[PDB]
Amino acid sequence: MDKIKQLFANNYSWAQRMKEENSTYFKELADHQTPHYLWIGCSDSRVPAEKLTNLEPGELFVHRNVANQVIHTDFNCLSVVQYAVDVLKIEHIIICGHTNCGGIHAAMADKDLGLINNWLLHIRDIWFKHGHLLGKLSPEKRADMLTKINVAEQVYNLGRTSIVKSAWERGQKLSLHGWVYDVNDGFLVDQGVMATSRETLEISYRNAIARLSILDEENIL
Amino acid sequence: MDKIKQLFANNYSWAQRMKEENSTYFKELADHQTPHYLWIGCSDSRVPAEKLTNLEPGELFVHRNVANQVIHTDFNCLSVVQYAVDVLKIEHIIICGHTNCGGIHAAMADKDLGLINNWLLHIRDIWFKHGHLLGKLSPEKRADMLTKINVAEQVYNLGRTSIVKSAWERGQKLSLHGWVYDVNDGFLVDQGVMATSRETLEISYRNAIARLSILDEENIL
Amino acid sequence: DKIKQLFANNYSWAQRMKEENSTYFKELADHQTPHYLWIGCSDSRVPAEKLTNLEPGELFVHRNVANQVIHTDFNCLSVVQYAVDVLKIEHIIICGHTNCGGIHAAMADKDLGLINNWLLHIRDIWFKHGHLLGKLSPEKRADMLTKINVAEQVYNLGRTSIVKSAWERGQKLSLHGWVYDVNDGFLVDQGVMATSRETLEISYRNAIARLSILDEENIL
Amino acid sequence: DKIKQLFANNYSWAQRMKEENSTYFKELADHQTPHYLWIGCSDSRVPAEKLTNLEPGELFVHRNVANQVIHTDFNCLSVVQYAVDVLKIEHIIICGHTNCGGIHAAMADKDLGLINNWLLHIRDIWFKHGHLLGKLSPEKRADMLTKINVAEQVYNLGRTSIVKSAWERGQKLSLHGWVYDVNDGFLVDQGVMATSRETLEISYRNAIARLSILDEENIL
Ligand SMILES: [Co+2]
Ligand SMILES: [Co+2]
Ligand SMILES: [Co+2]
Ligand SMILES: [Co+2]
Repeated sequence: MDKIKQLFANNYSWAQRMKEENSTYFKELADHQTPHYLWIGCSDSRVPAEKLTNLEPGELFVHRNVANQVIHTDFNCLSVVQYAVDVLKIEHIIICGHTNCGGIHAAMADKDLGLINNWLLHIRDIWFKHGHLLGKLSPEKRADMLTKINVAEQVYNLGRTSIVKSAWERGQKLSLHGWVYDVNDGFLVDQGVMATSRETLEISYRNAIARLSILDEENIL
Repeated sequence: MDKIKQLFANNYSWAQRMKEENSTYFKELADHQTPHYLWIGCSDSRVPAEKLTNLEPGELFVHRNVANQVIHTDFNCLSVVQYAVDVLKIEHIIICGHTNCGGIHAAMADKDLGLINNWLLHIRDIWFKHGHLLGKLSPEKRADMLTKINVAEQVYNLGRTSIVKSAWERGQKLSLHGWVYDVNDGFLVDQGVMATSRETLEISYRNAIARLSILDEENIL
Repeated sequence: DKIKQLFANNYSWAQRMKEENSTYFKELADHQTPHYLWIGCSDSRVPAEKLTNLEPGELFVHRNVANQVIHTDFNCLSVVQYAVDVLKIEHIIICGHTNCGGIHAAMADKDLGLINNWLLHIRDIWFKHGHLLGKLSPEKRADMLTKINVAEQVYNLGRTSIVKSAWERGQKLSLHGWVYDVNDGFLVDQGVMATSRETLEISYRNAIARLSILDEENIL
Repeated sequence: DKIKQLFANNYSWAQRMKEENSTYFKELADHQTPHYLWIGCSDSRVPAEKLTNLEPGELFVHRNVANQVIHTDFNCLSVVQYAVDVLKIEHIIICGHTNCGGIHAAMADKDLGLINNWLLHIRDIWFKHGHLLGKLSPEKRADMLTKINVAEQVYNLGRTSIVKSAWERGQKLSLHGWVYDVNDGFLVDQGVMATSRETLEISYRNAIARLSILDEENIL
């Protein structure tokens, strides 16, 4: 209103300032025609992907949804992956989770929020998968563990899609990554699930969970 | 590989450089706990939303999919909207399209791409909706018109979801926007579909199409 | 109580069968793989087995509100890819019905909740033919929409990557769109019938054109 | 040819009915609104009408591969919200079947295409019970998975916002999970039966525990 009019003014000021400087930005960008990374992050979008990775303009192909999920039967996410992998021939897909995630917390609370709750049931199913692990943890540290287990689970989901299986069976080079950053520092931490094939997917996911299962005593009660 | 290791180095360099400067960035961000805008853009993600709008960190709630679609029965997009509107109480949803869009072009070509084609059928259905308009145009200008008609159609879809209808029937303040930017300049151009209610949705969408239907003769053959 | 009735009915039926030495279950298992995919409405007014008098297990069945093949519905598309790629079914039939609650719900202004999102595809279809349906007597609209809806769903299925790929590799696959009137149960072809991309384009445009000729008793 | 057969059968059937002055269509229309939602498998080995001997139009029906209620499937959730919110159906039944191709497909290593994504939910379910199913003789696994799958689907439906909201507002809604053996057609309750969140939690955990006791003839 005031806000939208501002936004257009902000934008104009920027775009025009880019003209009055014949700015290479839109030239540099158009030369990176095709992205090299598919980035699956959360709609929370706290610290922008472009800022975490400092990749140049147009390098990232991006999907965001609530709590950075790759649901087995989500047409939306799968289309993005199939297009990225089969059409764009992208060789890295990054799933990025983040701490203090609204979806993670909502998946965890009892409030019935409406339609989103259904979306969040998959995180709840995951929470239950590692219920022993998570109840062996401090209530105020659970959201953070769950965020990481989530990322690891989402990578495992990604690597089980028929799109990714079929890209690997057919020879394509494709690596899967699962990372989290603390919103207070923005350090990307690899969660351990990294696959370039079906066998490394399974070995890698089992190892990551095993690794997540050794608790620092500053996490236990 | 080399690329991923680089990314982590880039990221480390950034995050650490943010420490050695006790940088307010992550403090400022955490004070914008809740977003004020839902931004539905394309996974192409050419010019980042944060750069178009120059909004401060954490202000945007973001969804991206191929060709910035709001499909009536997409659980993924709808969850993002229902969460944004009902939980986050966001009062502006922006659908942003962009020129030279990979999905737009793919929707337009005959190549069978696999799974993504199904996703793109909705754009094809739209292309057919304005077939008279678009065949009354220069072949090299069609993708650009289709990009804009798309945005306008997606806003019209958004404003017809039960989530948005029900937010309006129940008194909530919610405005819908549909914009495109040229990837060569980044000027956000409003496409005319702007609604704050069901009646302004319909009036606004009819007017936008009517307006799109008057051609400059530098667009006609 | 309602459930107790249903277990009882079920027991009476399945025992009536065991003690009779019923060849039914035996005969059902000798038909391991179906030959038709039938995509119908959840209203399911008269069952596909009654309409088609097919041998048990010949039908692979998907039902959803108003018998849609929505471009991006994982569920129906999963059913289709499995019937086509895996089960090698060579006939997919979409079958509407008159007096379809799904069709009536799509046209009413009422705000019903989540199902309205599902039915917005129908509304998009009603708009594409708003001229025709608008040249028509409003009380006859639902029945025309029932039929147009079926024709669009066949056009939709014919355009799925799954069907196109089945056709590009020589697989024999044909698509059908039928409606039956709930008052007599007769299966009426709606004219869209495809065995290929080209035949899909032609009968579709043909079906619509033939649907768009209104009887002057209904014309506005 | 296969289609000509089906129109012929259909004509013979619906005419047999008209000339007989069949009370069937009349009686069908006096049952405008169904009372059960039935979520079944597309394999559709024996039809819900045969299993339940219900009066025509009592069943509102959704079928998909392996009878799933997937948390985020618009299609099934559209069927459920419409049966529950709009049609006021007070019974939702999920019904598995033994010798389910969907269940067999989920367990096989084979890469079948898009349908494998659909079946990954089943695999997640198989893993959740991999201990139990792993304590079990491999050739008996599919039948146990058929039954566990049904129990998880009821647990899934019981957790949808739609069912929870129907329960939070006092609406009478109960959920059922049944399996029938394709060799005899008997409807067997799998123990998860819910009329509320609390009863959902208890019978679910109860059903699994009772499913997890293996007959020593099958124990590893
Ligand atoms: Co988040
Ligand atoms: Co684009
Ligand atoms: Co119907
Ligand atoms: Co089955």
